[PDB]
Amino acid sequence: MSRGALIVFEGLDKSGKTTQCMNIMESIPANTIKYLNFPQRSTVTGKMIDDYLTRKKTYNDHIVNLLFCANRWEFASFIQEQLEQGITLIVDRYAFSGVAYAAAKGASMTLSKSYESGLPKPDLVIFLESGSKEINRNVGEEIYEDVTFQQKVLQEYKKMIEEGDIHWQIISSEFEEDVKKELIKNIVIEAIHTVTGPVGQLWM
Amino acid sequence: SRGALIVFEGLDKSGKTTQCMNIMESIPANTIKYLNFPQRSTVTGKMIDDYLTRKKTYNDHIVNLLFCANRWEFASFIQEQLEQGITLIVDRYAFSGVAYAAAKGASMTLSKSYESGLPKPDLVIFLESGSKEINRNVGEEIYEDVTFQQKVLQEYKKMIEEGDIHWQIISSEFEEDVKKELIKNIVIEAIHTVTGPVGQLWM
Ligand SMILES: Cc1cn([C@H]2C[C@H](O)[C@@H](COP(=O)(O)OP(=O)(O)O)O2)c(=O)[nH]c1=O
Ligand SMILES: Cc1cn([C@H]2C[C@H](O)[C@@H](COP(=O)(O)OP(=O)(O)O)O2)c(=O)[nH]c1=O
Ligand SMILES: [Mg+2]
Repeated sequence: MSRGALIVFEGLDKSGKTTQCMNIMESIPANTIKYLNFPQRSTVTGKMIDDYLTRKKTYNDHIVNLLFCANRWEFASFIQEQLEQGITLIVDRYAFSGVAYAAAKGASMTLSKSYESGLPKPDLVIFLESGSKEINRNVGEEIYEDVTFQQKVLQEYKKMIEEGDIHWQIISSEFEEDVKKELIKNIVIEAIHTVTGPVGQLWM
Repeated sequence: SRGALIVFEGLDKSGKTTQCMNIMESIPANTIKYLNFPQRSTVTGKMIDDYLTRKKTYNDHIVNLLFCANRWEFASFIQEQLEQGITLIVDRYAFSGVAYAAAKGASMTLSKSYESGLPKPDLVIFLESGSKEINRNVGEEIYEDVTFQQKVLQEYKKMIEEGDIHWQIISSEFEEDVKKELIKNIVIEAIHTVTGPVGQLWM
């Protein structure tokens, strides 16, 4: 009824989403909103994923895919609990990143979704488009920062946004940083003030 | 001589845990450790327990994945113990994962690709189940269903066939003392013939 809102930020690498989360966190009542990032590096799967992303260890595509997904499931209760307590979660990447990136590497879009099926359903999923100055920002320091791979990931994101069962909001890359900041700031506080009812389930 | 990775498999109520403890008592507690899957001390381990005892539900795909990730959380632990000379007695492993996922309808090939890369066991002891064991599956936990167990056994056999890993089936016709002694022996024998590096399962 007056639960917190579950707001997710999605986007390619270098889309500036991490920066947009900081902004929102700073422009909202401290003791009523938390930040949550995936992969969540404070767990064992989280550290294995950190080892894979930082080149210091390899795993088959399938295994990383499930590690990322299990990583999220470890927090399915944490998320649901916070929301029921009135705490709003600003989530950096969620099941959508998982599906987009897995499918970009070759996995089935639909099989991937069933692995995220049941996770707390976001109320809003803000996608930060990245222009060609941001797309070519991927020098390649982490394992997923190539150029045609980022374009294949972009395609998967599009398929999902075009399904329509999830309330997405795309913020054009063409806004000025100060405008982007105010745009997001207003839609987010709006979601916090009006969010009601129980926490739904994703893709079920 | 590194540690031997010895895995125990079998249907529900087959006496796995019992035999695994029998080994833990008859062998020098120092060079041997017990590892139980699902390892219920982790966050995924507890979600698995809640699923098994019907406290929570998840799609089949999610349960398959939790079990799998649950083993991967310990993939490094395992490999580090083997090389430090410690032998691992493991209650259920990758084989349980594929056998139970497939009985539910998953592709065995796909299931195996998720276990692909874990430390390869040096010996897998399969505890065959008799009528008494089979009948002990009365629905207490979510998979203890006689007819479901039968299809899990089909998956187990399918894997036994592939001449990949080293399997040993222990007859359900042996009595407790001879059974305990037999396993104690193939296990002791296994610990002392281990050579080469730790392999990779279905790589
Ligand atoms: C959450 C998630 C992230 N990823 C990738 C996105 C990034 O390439 C990498 C790190 O994500 P993240 O921690 O958000 O860092 P960044 O600022 O680069 O986005 O993990 C997946 O492949 N699958 C997933 O499920
Ligand atoms: C390891 C594993 C176990 N299981 C099931 C086997 C059992 O039905 C259940 C509990 O196993 P376990 O904790 O070993 O107890 P027991 O073998 O006596 O039943 O977990 C899977 O379905 N997949 C797996 O990957
Ligand atoms: Mg059981």
